[PDB]
Amino acid sequence: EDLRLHLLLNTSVTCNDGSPAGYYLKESRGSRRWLLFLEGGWYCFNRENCDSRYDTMRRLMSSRDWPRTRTGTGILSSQPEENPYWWNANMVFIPYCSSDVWSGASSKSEKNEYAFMGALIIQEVVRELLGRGLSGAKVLLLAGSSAGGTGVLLNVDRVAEQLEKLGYPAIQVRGLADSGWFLDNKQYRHTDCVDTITCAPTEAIRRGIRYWNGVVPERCRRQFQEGEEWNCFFGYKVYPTLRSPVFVVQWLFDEAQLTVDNVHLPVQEGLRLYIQNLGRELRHTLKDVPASFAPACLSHEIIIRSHWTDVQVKGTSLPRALHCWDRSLHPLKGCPVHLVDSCPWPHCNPSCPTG
Ligand SMILES: OCc1cn(-c2ccc(Cl)c(C(F)(F)F)c2Cl)nn1
Ligand SMILES: *[C@@H]1O[C@H](CO)[C@@H](O)[C@H](O)[C@H]1NC(C)=O
Repeated sequence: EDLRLHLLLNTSVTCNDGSPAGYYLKESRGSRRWLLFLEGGWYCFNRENCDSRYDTMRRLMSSRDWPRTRTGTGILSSQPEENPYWWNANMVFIPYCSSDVWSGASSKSEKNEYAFMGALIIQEVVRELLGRGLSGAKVLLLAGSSAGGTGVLLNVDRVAEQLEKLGYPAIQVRGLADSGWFLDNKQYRHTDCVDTITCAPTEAIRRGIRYWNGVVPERCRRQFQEGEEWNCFFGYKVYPTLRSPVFVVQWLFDEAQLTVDNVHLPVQEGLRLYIQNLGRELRHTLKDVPASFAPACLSHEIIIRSHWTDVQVKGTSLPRALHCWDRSLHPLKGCPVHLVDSCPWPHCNPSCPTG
């Protein structure tokens, strides 16, 4: 459909297996708005777990089998009916093929079976798009879901710094992090981290950064310092260090959070209290995030789904909140930007995704 594949002209910037990374683009000739969306999909943090991902999730590690087009959906749709927010924007979908939460800066070599180049992929996509119209942009919104949402937090200020150093200080860089705001909390039941899905969130990231040669935003790196940069993968810790405006979308009971917490859904008191405390902790971390949308749902659904318009918090949808955010970056009467549910159990918001 609407978005056409371009493999990176710089073939040194590669997916895990050394195949070229790339991006899907649909231009909107009149528009000075650019949406660059980072795909998600977990990660892998050692040879054995990356080898397994290569066998059964190869599109997340290689471009060799990518289709020449993709259909833009949700926030990437060009139909105003599906995307009330930014339907006329230039649309870019950046496939996630680095398995590194978009943090890596390491090539495949004689010492490395895999390349982890997520941070360099973003930089190279931006560089190559400048010749295709991005040089004329007024706003570059770097968005992403799941691992791509965390990728927004890790990379939005680097994109801003890149554009400034390349001589484009007028492009306003902003971030939209969907489902990438995690807690480094205690698991409901202990597991010994061997697989990526149920590994505790803290140890997963500590192993990953070393394997990927992962990079984090400079101000956050200066706070936590050497050996402790894993802290910067956690939204509530990295967000206060960022300078670009960032809108945070996060379900209060995110399914990936529950997975790494070893929760698998009648609920008895201990698990009831665990889940309720998780939602309260998430809500607490968003108290001082002025642009946020945090519904009280158990979900893995993301902003590129076609029915993303349906969820509301306090009667405001996400496309409306994002429009209000745009207005705020020029409070607004009846145009809120901070929308965090206060009810304490999944689906206490009636507009939660049905499943
Ligand atoms: O597609 C699901 C998914 C989730 N994530 C992820 C990204 C960053 C972080 Cl810091 C974490 C966490 F919680 F473990 F720490 C996770 Cl689960 N990546 N992909
Ligand atoms: C290709 O990408 C690498 C890694 O980001 C970079 O060092 C190099 O300068 C790039 N080459 C060109 C011609 O842009």
